[PDB]
Amino acid sequence: MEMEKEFEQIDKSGSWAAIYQDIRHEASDFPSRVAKLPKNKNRNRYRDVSPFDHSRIKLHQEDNDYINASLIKMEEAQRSYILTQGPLPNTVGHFWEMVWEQKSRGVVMLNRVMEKGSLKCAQYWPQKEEKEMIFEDTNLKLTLISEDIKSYYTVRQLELENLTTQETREILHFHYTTWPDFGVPESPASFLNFLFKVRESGSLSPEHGPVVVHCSAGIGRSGTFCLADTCLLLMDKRKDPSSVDIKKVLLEMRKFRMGLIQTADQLRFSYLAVIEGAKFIMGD
Ligand SMILES: CO[C@H]1CN(S(C)(=O)=O)[C@@H]2CC[C@@H](OC)[C@H]1C2
Repeated sequence: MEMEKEFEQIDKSGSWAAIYQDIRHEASDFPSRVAKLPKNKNRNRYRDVSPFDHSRIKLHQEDNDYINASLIKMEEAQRSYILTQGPLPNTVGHFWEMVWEQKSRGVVMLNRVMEKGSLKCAQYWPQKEEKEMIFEDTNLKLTLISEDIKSYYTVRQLELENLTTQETREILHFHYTTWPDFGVPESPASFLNFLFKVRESGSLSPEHGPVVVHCSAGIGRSGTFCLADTCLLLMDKRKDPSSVDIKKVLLEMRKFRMGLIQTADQLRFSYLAVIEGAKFIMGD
């Protein structure tokens, strides 16, 4: 079926939970043996969220190459994304090592450091220009260059230096700051505006390594971001945009990381975002 009318048909019939459970039943199951090794317990935020072995990002290190991060490679859309958990106190150096080694331009953050009164990720970037951060375990230096605070999101320019080679690179930090502590946003308008700002920066384009996207577990809000982006790109590429099947795209993405889209409300919100976004692209 088309999307917008399949949407109204699920709303009127109140069957979002059944649609979402079907997706959960059909989703791929691949091994994640490296994630479960005892030496990696303090590298995982949640015991039930792990990268598959076949798609995990490897650190360029001979001691321990493990990080909780997955490469989502979308062949028809010609887009790739790295989805990862919010960094832990003992993985902030690994996080920036990955950004460096994978040649990423941008980092997309969809959570606040504290939500619901608890810590959801480490404070892994510097908050003042004159107070830079040094990660001694991976030999990297990180400096805040500029910060632009807007009503729904903040964009930061960062300098990452490989202290071993003295090479430097500019990284863009795109921080969506207004996702509610409970539920999903009422309108997708600010989320779509944010997606378009990431696109306009070059951070999603083939001349760079894959964008790094995270929330707390790296599957819920993060899944919503890449699902909406890929679906909109396919609608632009194809002769028949109504042939884009958001459930089929989501199942394709779940071949590369488990659990993407965590609730039926997140699934409904993803439909809403793609529907509204397809009107703004055109032609109007
Ligand atoms: C768990 O409640 C869900 C179920 N569905 S439903 C009745 O299947 O349409 C709706 C989708 C949005 C969601 O909000 C959480 C609610 C309402």
